[PDB]
Amino acid sequence: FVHDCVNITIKQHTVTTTTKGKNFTETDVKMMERVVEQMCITQ
Amino acid sequence: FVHDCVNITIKQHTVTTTTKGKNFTETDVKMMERVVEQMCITQ
Amino acid sequence: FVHDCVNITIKQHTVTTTTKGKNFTETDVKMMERVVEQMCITQ
Amino acid sequence: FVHDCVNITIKQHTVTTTTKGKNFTETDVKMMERVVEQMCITQ
Amino acid sequence: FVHDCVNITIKQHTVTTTTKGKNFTETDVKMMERVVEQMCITQ
Amino acid sequence: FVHDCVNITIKQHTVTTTTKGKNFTETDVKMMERVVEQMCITQ
Repeated sequence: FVHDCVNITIKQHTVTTTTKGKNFTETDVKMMERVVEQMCITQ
Repeated sequence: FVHDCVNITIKQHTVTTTTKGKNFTETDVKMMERVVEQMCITQ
Repeated sequence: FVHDCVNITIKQHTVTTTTKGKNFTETDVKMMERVVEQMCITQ
Repeated sequence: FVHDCVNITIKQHTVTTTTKGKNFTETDVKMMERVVEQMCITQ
Repeated sequence: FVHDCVNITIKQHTVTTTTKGKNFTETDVKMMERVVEQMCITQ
Repeated sequence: FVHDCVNITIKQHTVTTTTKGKNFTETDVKMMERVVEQMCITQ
């Protein structure tokens, strides 16, 4: 009944901004309303 | 009944902006309303 | 009934900004309304 | 050399919003970079 | 050399908002970088 | 060399907000960098 579960995620980044009136600059983003996340289930 | 589950995701990036009145610049983004994510299930 | 659960995430970043009236600059962000997260379940 | 200068501007409005994740709703707006406005000149 | 200068501006408004995550709602707004405004000049 | 200078501006408003995470709601606003405003000049 053996399972296994692995996940790697390296996220390198470098932002820069010089605004003159308006700027938002939202980097990597998510949103999940009724999220139900799981992993390695053996019901 | 053996399973296995692997997933890697490296995400290198470098943004830059010099606005003069309006700018948004949203990098890698997602959204999932009623998300139900799983992995390595053996019901 | 053996399981296993691993996940690594290194997140290097370096932001900089010199505004002249408005700027937001929100780096990596998420939001999950009715989140129910789990890991390595063997019900 | 008589002049005259009149200008009226009534601006009635009524906004409303019920957001669920993003909304801007900028009402009557302007912007003028090197503006040089005058009135009733008799050089 | 007579001049005259008049200007009226009544601005009635009524905003309302019920946000659920993000909202800006900027009402009547302006911006003028190197503005030089005058009135009733007789150089 | 007679001049005259008049300007009236009544500004009635009524805002209201019930936020659930973020909200800005900036009412009538301006900004003028190198502003040089005058009135009724007879150089």
